[PDB]
Amino acid sequence: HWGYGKHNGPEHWHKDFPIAKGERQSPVDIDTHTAKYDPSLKPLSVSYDQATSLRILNNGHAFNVEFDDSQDKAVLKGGPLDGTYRLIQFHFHWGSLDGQGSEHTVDKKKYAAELHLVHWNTKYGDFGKAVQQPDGLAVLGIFLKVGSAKPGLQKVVDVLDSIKTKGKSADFTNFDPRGLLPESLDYWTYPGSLTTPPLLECVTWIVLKEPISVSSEQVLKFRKLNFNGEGEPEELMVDNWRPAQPLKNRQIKASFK
Ligand SMILES: Cc1cccc([N+](=O)[O-])c1
Ligand SMILES: [Zn+2]
Repeated sequence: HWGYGKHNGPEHWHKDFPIAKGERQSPVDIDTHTAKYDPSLKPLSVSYDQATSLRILNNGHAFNVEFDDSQDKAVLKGGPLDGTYRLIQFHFHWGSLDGQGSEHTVDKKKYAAELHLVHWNTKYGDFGKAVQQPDGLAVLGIFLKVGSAKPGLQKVVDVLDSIKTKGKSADFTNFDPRGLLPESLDYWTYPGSLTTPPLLECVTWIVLKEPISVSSEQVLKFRKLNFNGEGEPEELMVDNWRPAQPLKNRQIKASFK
């Protein structure tokens, strides 16, 4: 099945998921010189004070930190969005080396990693219904650069030994995702897709301009994870990023001058 090797990576996905060659695929390169400032965009409203993390899972593609999304406890609103979007999970994409790992790029620059906070539109009732709608999801994307440690990331890093291989989970309560945000909420936005199969064109992307800093040590721990299951040949979970896709007939809008 699909993955990030030579034989099963991004360049193969279209055979099982033809929407891979669609009109609104993600990620994309963000050309900062052609993204136009849109004064009509609102500030983003990130309301995570009541968030309830539950569990962390290695799904064989990344690790997901999952939240209780049975009520409006951690929500994203404002920005480019109409309505209310509930946080379901976050996860990262990262590289084998610090010079690659992000999915979005900025003037062709690749960051060491990218965080995706995934939210679904409450008007559709559940996640599975939301991903069938063009405005079903809002994903907040945050770039990671290597420098100073991110203190708020360390709780995640330190549990990763317990979910080394595909299908392992661990309890992961009381984690505050506010500790993963940069200072500024300035953003770019465009309409796109999930970046993994099934590649559904259901996402309003909100990509923050300001990266967070993580330490080399932190990212090194991500790279100790495995794609494989327990007692299978070890294949390090690295380079779990889809490259930039054609922008096609889209505009990327900036919230800031
Ligand atoms: C399959 C799946 C599920 C949730 C989120 C994403 N995504 O952001 O690519 C993909
Ligand atoms: Zn992602």
